[PDB]
Amino acid sequence: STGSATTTPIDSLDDAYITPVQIGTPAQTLNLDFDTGSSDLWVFSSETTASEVDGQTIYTPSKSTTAKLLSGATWSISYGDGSSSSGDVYTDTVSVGGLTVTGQAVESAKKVSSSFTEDSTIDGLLGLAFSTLNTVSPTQQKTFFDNAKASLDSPVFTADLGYHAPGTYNFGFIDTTAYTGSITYTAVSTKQGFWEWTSTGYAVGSGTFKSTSIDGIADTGTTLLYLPATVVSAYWAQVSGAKSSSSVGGYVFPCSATLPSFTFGVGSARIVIPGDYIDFGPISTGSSSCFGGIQSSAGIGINIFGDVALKAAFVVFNGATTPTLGFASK
Repeated sequence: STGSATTTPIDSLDDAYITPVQIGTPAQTLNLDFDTGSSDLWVFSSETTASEVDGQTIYTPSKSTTAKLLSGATWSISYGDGSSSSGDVYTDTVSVGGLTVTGQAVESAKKVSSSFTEDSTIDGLLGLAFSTLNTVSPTQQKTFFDNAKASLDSPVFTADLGYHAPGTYNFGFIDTTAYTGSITYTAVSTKQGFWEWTSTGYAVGSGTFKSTSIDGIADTGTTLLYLPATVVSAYWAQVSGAKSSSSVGGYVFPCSATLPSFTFGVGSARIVIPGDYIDFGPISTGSSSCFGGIQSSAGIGINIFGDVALKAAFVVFNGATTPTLGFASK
């Protein structure tokens, strides 16, 4: 089997991407944030504290003839940005782009933190990291991908995120028309539960490539590109007037700037992030200080190849016995 679904930016900045997901019988369609940096499929629901729901579409398990309470199971998750959610668990039928999994753990939110409530466009998350990170207790549950794998034509999914435009998540096949040149594959460590890999270096603008190993995670559920302070300083030093602002929480730059590109290495291959992808607009409405799309990972504890990086590429998440990651230009 295969599946193919369009993923759409939530706003004019590409802060996140949502993908329609069918849950239950009859189908209830929710728009979920596909997140290769976590491993829980959770939704706003009829159980979510009413004051914490503001415009989201909710899953109502009592209206699904295939929903079953997973007795005794609870979940609770905290994300890299400090947001959180928690609740109980149902199993139900879940379909993405025509690919159906029966018995999928659907984690129903009883509580969500403020940045979920305030994001009316995100109805929940669909985790695509390794199932070892799943938070369900006392019996850990499998991701949608893990459940689908055996049925897939090939045990892969691909992320093709757009720049200020829709893109595609495919399951079970590699669309050879969706990228240019060849796909370069690189080793993955699953030891921390993430799609963790090592970039071979970087360049700023038309500058020379610096060969240096940068361990990080491929994370569709994080907006920005978080890299070591040395790398980030080298990037922003090429933008007149750019500076790190403790008050704002990272590098800002004059909105009148033209940003240089940023290249990262995948083996001997190179992925180029155009300068415009690194512009996240005014820090507040009407400000001439703009927020940068490349930020320091210092104090995160890991480097993160978030959407800024991934949307410059066609990315293969290869879930074979020994997982790997592939990147192609597009």
